[PDB]
Amino acid sequence: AIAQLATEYVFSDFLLKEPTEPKFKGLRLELAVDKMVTCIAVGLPLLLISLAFAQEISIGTQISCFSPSSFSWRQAAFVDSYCWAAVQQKNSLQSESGNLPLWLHKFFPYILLLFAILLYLPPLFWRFAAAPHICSDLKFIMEELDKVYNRAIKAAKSARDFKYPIVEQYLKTKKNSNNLIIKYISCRLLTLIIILLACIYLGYYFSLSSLSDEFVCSIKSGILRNDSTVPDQFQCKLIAVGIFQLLSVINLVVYVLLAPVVVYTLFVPFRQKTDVLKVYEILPTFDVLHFKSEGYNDLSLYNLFLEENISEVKSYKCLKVLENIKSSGQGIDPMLLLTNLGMI
Amino acid sequence: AIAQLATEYVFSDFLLKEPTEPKFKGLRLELAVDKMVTCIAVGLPLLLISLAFAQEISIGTQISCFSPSSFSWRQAAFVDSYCWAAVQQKNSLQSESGNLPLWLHKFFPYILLLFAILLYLPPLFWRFAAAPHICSDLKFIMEELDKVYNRAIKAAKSARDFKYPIVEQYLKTKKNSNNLIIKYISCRLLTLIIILLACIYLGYYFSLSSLSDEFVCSIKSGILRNDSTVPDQFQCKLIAVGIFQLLSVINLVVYVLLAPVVVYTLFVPFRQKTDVLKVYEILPTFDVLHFKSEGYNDLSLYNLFLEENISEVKSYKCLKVLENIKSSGQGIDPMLLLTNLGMI
Amino acid sequence: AIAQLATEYVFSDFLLKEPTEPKFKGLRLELAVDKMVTCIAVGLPLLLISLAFAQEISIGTQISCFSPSSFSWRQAAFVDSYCWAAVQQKNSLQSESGNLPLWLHKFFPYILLLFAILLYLPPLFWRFAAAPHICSDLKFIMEELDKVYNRAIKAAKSARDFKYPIVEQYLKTKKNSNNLIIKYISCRLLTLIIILLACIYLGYYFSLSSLSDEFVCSIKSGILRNDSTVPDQFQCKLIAVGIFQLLSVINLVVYVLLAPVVVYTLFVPFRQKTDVLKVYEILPTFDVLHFKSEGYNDLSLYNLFLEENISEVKSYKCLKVLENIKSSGQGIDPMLLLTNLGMI
Amino acid sequence: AIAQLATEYVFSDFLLKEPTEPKFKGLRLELAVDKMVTCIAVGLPLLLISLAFAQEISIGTQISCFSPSSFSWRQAAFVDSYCWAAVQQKNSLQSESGNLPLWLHKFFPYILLLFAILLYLPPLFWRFAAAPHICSDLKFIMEELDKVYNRAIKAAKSARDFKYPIVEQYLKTKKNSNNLIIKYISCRLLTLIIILLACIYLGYYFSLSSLSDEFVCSIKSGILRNDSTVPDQFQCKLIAVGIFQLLSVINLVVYVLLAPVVVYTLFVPFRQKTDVLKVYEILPTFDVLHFKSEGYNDLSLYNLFLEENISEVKSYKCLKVLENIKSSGQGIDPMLLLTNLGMI
Ligand SMILES: CC(C)CCC[C@@H](C)[C@H]1CC[C@H]2[C@@H]3CC=C4C[C@@H](O)CC[C@]4(C)[C@H]3CC[C@]12C
Ligand SMILES: CC(C)CCC[C@@H](C)[C@H]1CC[C@H]2[C@@H]3CC=C4C[C@@H](O)CC[C@]4(C)[C@H]3CC[C@]12C
Ligand SMILES: CC(C)CCC[C@@H](C)[C@H]1CC[C@H]2[C@@H]3CC=C4C[C@@H](O)CC[C@]4(C)[C@H]3CC[C@]12C
Ligand SMILES: CC(C)CCC[C@@H](C)[C@H]1CC[C@H]2[C@@H]3CC=C4C[C@@H](O)CC[C@]4(C)[C@H]3CC[C@]12C
Ligand SMILES: CC(C)CCC[C@@H](C)[C@H]1CC[C@H]2[C@@H]3CC=C4C[C@@H](O)CC[C@]4(C)[C@H]3CC[C@]12C
Ligand SMILES: CC(C)CCC[C@@H](C)[C@H]1CC[C@H]2[C@@H]3CC=C4C[C@@H](O)CC[C@]4(C)[C@H]3CC[C@]12C
Ligand SMILES: CC(C)CCC[C@@H](C)[C@H]1CC[C@H]2[C@@H]3CC=C4C[C@@H](O)CC[C@]4(C)[C@H]3CC[C@]12C
Ligand SMILES: CC(C)CCC[C@@H](C)[C@H]1CC[C@H]2[C@@H]3CC=C4C[C@@H](O)CC[C@]4(C)[C@H]3CC[C@]12C
Ligand SMILES: *[C@@H]1O[C@H](CO)[C@@H](O)[C@H](O)[C@H]1NC(C)=O
Ligand SMILES: *[C@@H]1O[C@H](CO)[C@@H](O)[C@H](O)[C@H]1NC(C)=O
Ligand SMILES: *[C@@H]1O[C@H](CO)[C@@H](O)[C@H](O)[C@H]1NC(C)=O
Ligand SMILES: *[C@@H]1O[C@H](CO)[C@@H](O)[C@H](O)[C@H]1NC(C)=O
Repeated sequence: AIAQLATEYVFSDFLLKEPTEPKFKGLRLELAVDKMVTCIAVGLPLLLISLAFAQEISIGTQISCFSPSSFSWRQAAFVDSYCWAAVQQKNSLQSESGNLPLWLHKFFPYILLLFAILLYLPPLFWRFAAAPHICSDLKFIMEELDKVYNRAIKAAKSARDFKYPIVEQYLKTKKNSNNLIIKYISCRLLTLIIILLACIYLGYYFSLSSLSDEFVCSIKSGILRNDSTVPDQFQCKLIAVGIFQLLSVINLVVYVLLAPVVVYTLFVPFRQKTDVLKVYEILPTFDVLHFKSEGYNDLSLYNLFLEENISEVKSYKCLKVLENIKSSGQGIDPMLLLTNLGMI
Repeated sequence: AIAQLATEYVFSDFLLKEPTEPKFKGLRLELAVDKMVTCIAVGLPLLLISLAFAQEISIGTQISCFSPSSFSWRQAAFVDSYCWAAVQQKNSLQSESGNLPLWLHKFFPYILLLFAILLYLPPLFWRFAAAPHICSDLKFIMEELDKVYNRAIKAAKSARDFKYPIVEQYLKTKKNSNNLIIKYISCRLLTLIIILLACIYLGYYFSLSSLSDEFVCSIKSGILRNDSTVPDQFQCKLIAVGIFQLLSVINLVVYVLLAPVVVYTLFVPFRQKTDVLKVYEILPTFDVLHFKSEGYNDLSLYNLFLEENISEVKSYKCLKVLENIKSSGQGIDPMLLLTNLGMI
Repeated sequence: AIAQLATEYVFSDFLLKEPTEPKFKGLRLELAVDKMVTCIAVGLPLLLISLAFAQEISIGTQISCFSPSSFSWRQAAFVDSYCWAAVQQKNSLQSESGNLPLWLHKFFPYILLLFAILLYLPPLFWRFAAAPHICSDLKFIMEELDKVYNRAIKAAKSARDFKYPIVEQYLKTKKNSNNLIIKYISCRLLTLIIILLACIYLGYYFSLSSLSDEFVCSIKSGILRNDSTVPDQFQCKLIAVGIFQLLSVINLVVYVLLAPVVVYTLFVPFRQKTDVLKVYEILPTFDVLHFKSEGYNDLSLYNLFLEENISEVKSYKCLKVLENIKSSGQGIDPMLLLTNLGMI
Repeated sequence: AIAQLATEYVFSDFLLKEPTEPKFKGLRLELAVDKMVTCIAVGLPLLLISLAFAQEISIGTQISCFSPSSFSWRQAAFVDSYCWAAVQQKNSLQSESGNLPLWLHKFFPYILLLFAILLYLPPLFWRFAAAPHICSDLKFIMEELDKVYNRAIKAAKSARDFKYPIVEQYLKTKKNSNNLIIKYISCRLLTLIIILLACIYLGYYFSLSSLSDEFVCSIKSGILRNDSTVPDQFQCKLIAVGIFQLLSVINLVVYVLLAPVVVYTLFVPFRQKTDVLKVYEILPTFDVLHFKSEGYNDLSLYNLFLEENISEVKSYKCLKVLENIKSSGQGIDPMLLLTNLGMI
């Protein structure tokens, strides 16, 4: 039913499932905006496919040819099925709009499924190629941040009663390499191109005259070519073509609204803001150097992933509340850190 | 069946599922009134869609055109399907009420699903954008309250046998920022606007003459335009239109009753009452300062979320019972706190 | 099938599911009588809806109009569907009993579902508004009782080898407030009113002549108004109306039997008997004062909830067996308590 | 399918599910004979309902009226559905056996479901009212038996290298109260009465002439009353009536065989034999006094429940093997108990 389809595709965790494995425990591995874009671009065409053939919206068979009254039920069924299979056969049918509109009307669900698959492909390539590496690197970075926070609080407590910036060096090295950012931009660009092509196709499909679904059909090949009792042609109409056009314009609207989001996603350096690591600069055990901005490198992408999935880090949360309290400046950062006692 | 739909949509945890993740363990992340509003506004139109096409209420096909007796079964089926697809084609049909009523009668399930999706969108935006931040902040606040309660009871026990207000400073800082409250008000306002538009549409749909479902249909395009055996027109009726109107007025009543709730929700500062933190003011380790009221800021929203999901805090429950006992004034707050022995 | 519906709605845990959350572990949060009343009042109309359209009891379509023999199958189907949709349209049909009986016959499942939803609403309001508070308070009370029992047995063992009545003070304070009892009485009263209205409706529906299901139908609007081959009217009958009346009288009987139960529930103070706390009065560490009776206050409701869900408390069970043994008076209460050794 | 129904209702744990809660861990809370009686009396009529309308045994529709050849398919369908709905309407039909046989033939599944529900009601009342109390009491009794066994074995080991009969006093007190036994006897008696009424109904249904399923039907009310082309009456037959009678006699046989079991159950004191507590009399720490027999009191019912669900007690099992070995008398009870070393 329509409501069942809605529950499956919008109100359920459709493509929102976290990786089912212990390797990525709590790691999104995909930005929220990218996940939203993929979920829409994939589950919208599927939802429209399901809707267009819902038991309520669908009168019945997808084509009716209006055989003569003399024709029996199965003769008329032969006519309808023959014309359905003959939309491909150009000789059999003669339609003013041509044969491409008939092909599109017959295979619209296939085309929507193709677009959905093509849009799901780049996210899958990301999750299967560049996701494990960033997952491992980000897990190491979070562990290093937790360890340095613990060491700093232990030092503060000892004072009240190595020291090498490994994480900073690793981030600096990431500043050079750009394979991950190149893959990310390539997959986003392919998604954008697929969306644009889908918009072109949907606009063309919705621009039809709405009468191209009606085509003339001739069961006059073979032994029936010179038969007399059979009329030379029939009036066939492809039902649900109006529904297809409505859903196609809906998908076109959604995709044109979505494309600016993908374009904004492509410009990762601009998105790289609100320095996540700036909060850690007040730790004595952490060097006061952010050095993450203004670069078409994997460093900006790692900064984005950190700003996305750093809320799970207790040390980061503690430092963030310390920073927020520092806005008033009533107290002192080391005193607040010592009082917090948030090692684990 | 009707009962199955009821069990799925009203008697089950439809959209009442808690976040399936360890990050939010026991945190609602959504006020009870907001959750009720979203659940109604989403699962009502879906329930009505399912009901309108239930196997019992539905006589059968959604349109019957009453072809002549001479017409065969599949000729009549062609007529019915053609008219179903031709509700869009204005030339084919001539109805007194126009063609918009026919469009609405055909696509009412789609319109209800659209309203449900549009009403579910703002809650989803909230849960995916502003929910993680408030979850982390509120978890930190609850942990700080538990820790300060434990410290105060330990101090009392030591007396019987830092001290910095970090949580108060954090709340004071939240008094300034307003991004969360702005997002909350924006999503509530969008929900209200969607509800009002849905009410307008449902009132218009229910105001129809009830005879607009009957339209005249002409299969007279193409080779059949000059055919003689076919009548110039047919009498088609869209079945289930009365059911659609009944369910639409039901949804209109529900939404007009719900809109005052959304308006009351928009006025969060008025809702900010029954100070949750007032109970903690009797703790020696906690400063006697509430400072949370009369502000279009995130502080009021945080106060609401606390008053919602603070019952899970053992320290808060203990302080609440101490406060309630203090109404008589027979005993002493520190003595009762020491006797309680409710560290964990 | 009928047996499947029975298993789902009477032999299964339909609305008998305990709260699926760790917050309420073993707490009913709903009295047994109230749960029985809600389960009946909700799952009876749903069961009757399912039964009335069971594949065995149902001959087939819900209306047959007996078109002339000259009419084709789909002409007759058009007639039947038109009349089904025209039960609303007063002009189309002319029935002796009127049009309200036809509306009721068509929408009886909707009306039963409406009554079920309206009866499920007050229980849901209770469980979502007043259940968390009573759950927290009752959990605290049980924990306090366990702690005082442990302290008393420890004192007795020490003798053989604070002391403040916090729980008693909390109960005394609950004696004043009445918001929970007011909500309980309001929800019970609304349930009673809904049940009475349902009884009125079912009595009216069952009082019909049983021939109102037969109505005269006229497909004579539009181009067919002046058509000659079509008869001026048809004889239509709404099938399953007898089944609807039978099930409606069954529901009426059940609801009239149930209403006295709801009225008895409304009088909570009378139900407040068999003092649960009287057993704890023999503990040296517990003050000898019950002070819970004869009040339209939340104290009586809390006493009811205690008498309901106190069997899970080992200390209460031990004190109950001590009390029962004290009926003979052969031994001594402190000696029996010491011998029991039931700390945990 | 038939085999699926069999698997669900006889070969599966239909109504044999243990209470899904930690409160009753391993406690039957229902005697084996009572559970068997309830399972049969409930799942037999449901199984017969399912069988009577199985896709294999069922030819098709439940009534066929044999309309004239001139009648079209949907005219005949109208006739059949009209007569199906008119079995209630006495004026419409004229049958030699009357109208009650037709009512019974139409609503036999409803009557079987009613009997199943009425037979399931007393067991449900028991499980929801008197089951928690007996569960708590019996758990306490088993814990006391385990503790006294442990104390006795510890004393024996100490000798080789309070003392109050709390459980005996509790059982003696149970000797007085009779509310549980009264409820048990009342529910068993209601089950017996329901079974007898079901037997009466099934005997009456099976005693029919087998031709009462054939009734004369007249679609001659309304505009068709004076119509000429329609015959004055039709020959309608209610299919599956023979299957209903066969299954009804099967259920009658099962219920008459079952009723003696219920009568034997009612006489609980006679069932109270094979003293379970007699084995514990050899323990030095346990007083040598059974005092459980010859009483219409809850003590006999508790003895039955003990004899039912005491096999789970390791101490009871050890004492039972000691008793069995004592039949030969080769050894000594205290020596065997010391050698067993079965504390836990
Ligand atoms: C997904 C991508 C590939 C879709 C590409 C656009 C498709 C949908 C449409 C839009 C415009 C279309 C073209 C419009 C006009 C003509 C001229 C005609 O004589 C042959 C077909 C041809 C050449 C069409 C082929 C298909 C076409 C290119
Ligand atoms: C992503 C955005 C830009 C998509 C917007 C949809 C645009 C591309 C659509 C809307 C209407 C469409 C046109 C409608 C009709 C025709 C005439 C046909 O003989 C060739 C294709 C052509 C010229 C279409 C090309 C694509 C088109 C211009
Ligand atoms: C969800 C929102 C967009 C719904 C907006 C209201 C819709 C349902 C209805 C209510 C009143 C309607 C209008 C009423 C009157 C007219 C004048 C007519 O000559 C053209 C259509 C037009 C202009 C209608 C368009 C659709 C309309 C605006
Ligand atoms: C949220 C609340 C205010 C909704 C209440 C429903 C209101 C808006 C509905 C109920 C009846 C409706 C009117 C019914 C009939 C017409 C005539 C038509 O030619 C234009 C629209 C118009 C004028 C409708 C406008 C909207 C309307 C006034
Ligand atoms: C659930 C509640 C609202 C149901 C209320 C009772 C319903 C079922 C029935 C019972 C008696 C009925 C009334 C009986 C008589 C008349 C007089 C007639 O000229 C108009 C309808 C009217 C006024 C009926 C309206 C509907 C009615 C009130
Ligand atoms: C909860 C209890 C009291 C419900 C008992 C059912 C009662 C209320 C039912 C049973 C028969 C019913 C009556 C049957 C017939 C008519 C005639 C009609 O023109 C007006 C309604 C009226 C007068 C009904 C009113 C309600 C009624 C009296
Ligand atoms: C479950 C219980 C209520 C069933 C009771 C027995 C039912 C099945 C049957 C068995 C015998 C039957 C009775 C036999 C004879 C007559 C005399 C006739 O002129 C009216 C019906 C009446 C009075 C029957 C009513 C229904 C009846 C009582
Ligand atoms: C539990 C045991 C005793 C049930 C045995 C079934 C008995 C009660 C059945 C079997 C045959 C039945 C009888 C068959 C026929 C008739 C004639 C009818 O006009 C009145 C009922 C009457 C007289 C039935 C009464 C009940 C009956 C005697
Ligand atoms: C049909 O008859 C025509 C007559 O002109 C002939 O040319 C043609 O070959 C025939 N077709 C078949 C399939 O026999
Ligand atoms: C139908 O016949 C008419 C006669 O006036 C002619 O004008 C029209 O073109 C014909 N239509 C078709 C589709 O051949
Ligand atoms: C039907 O014919 C009658 C003849 O009196 C006329 O009044 C009426 O307008 C016609 N109806 C239609 C819909 O053409
Ligand atoms: C049918 O015709 C008879 C002729 O005697 C008449 O008495 C009766 O009222 C008519 N019935 C209807 C429903 O018009």
